Amino acid sequence: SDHKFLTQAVEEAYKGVDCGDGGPFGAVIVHNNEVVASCHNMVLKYTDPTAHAEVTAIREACKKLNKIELSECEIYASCEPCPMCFGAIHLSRLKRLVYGAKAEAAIAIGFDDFIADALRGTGVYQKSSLEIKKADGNGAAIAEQVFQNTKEKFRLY
Amino acid sequence: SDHKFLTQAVEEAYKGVDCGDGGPFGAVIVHNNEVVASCHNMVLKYTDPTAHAEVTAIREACKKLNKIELSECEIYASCEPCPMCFGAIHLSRLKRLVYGAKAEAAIAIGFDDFIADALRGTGVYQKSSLEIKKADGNGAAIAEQVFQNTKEKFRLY
Ligand SMILES: Nc1ncnc2c1ncn2[C@@H]1O[C@H](CO)[C@@H](O)[C@H]1O
Ligand SMILES: Nc1ncnc2c1ncn2[C@@H]1O[C@H](CO)[C@@H](O)[C@H]1O
Ligand SMILES: [Zn+2]
Ligand SMILES: [Zn+2]
Repeated sequence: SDHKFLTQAVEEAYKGVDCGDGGPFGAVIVHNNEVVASCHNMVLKYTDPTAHAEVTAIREACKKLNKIELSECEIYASCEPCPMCFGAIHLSRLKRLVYGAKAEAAIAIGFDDFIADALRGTGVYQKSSLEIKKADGNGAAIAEQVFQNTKEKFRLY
Repeated sequence: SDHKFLTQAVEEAYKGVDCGDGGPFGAVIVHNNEVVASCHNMVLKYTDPTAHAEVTAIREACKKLNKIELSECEIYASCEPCPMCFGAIHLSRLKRLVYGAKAEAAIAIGFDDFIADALRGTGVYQKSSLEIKKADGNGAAIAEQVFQNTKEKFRLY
């Protein structure tokens, strides 16, 4: 079931960049194989630098489920979450994170060098414990290729 | 001018607790010496765990200025910004952060141990550029007192 929802997140990334909402990033929040939220980056559409795909998905999932904790939910991100988005995932109490592409694939097309220490386990003060899965194989290749595929379709931010 | 805006952020923390919007946290974003945003934690009001005071102030300031970058603005936080909030401050490109109380003051009254390595200078993958000032003396006393004064007047989250 991981492949299906990572796929959906990647397609959200493509859709968001095509409609000009924001960058090529998508996020799907799922509750026991029920899609609670399906979102992409909305920084340009919302004039909001915090409206990454993961944060937008968290906001919509929490509003839909009428609670601020998503402890029985899981989040699929097309890209390895940034420090802000990983902090948001922590605060949301999401129990599992699956992500598609390494941050380096997004950095390679000119995005900021902005990587979450707590995700990679390189912090002194911030330590994470939530289950984290980096996809491999098919979905990982597709998720990594998103950035080369969308390079000329949007302005960097 | 720092003490005035830090005190306004602390005041926002008190207001947000009093009307039940969220926890005892405030944030004020100013452009030179004009307040562009004045906010407190809105997690309970919005059913949004990302609605910390700093994130809320960033979103409202970006709406007021009609742009996604705040490089000419500074932010005053009643409490040391969390990993999510410090990451949002990085993305928003605010040029200066002044914060009131160390995170340990909020941990002492029941909030999670959730500290930003990049703020304290122990980050490996996240390196910040912005000027950071920890208040001392009266501003620190006020910001720290926030937590003793409100310690059981709000619902923890
Ligand atoms: N919705 C988004 N989701 C993930 N990363 C994003 C997003 N928007 C911009 N980025 C940037 O992509 C890079 C790789 O994570 C970082 O510089 C980060 O700020
Ligand atoms: N609006 C807020 N602003 C800053 N810290 C907050 C806020 N709400 C909750 N906290 C928590 O306070 C603690 C100290 O930073 C952390 O656990 C953090 O998540
Ligand atoms: Zn992010
Ligand atoms: Zn925060």
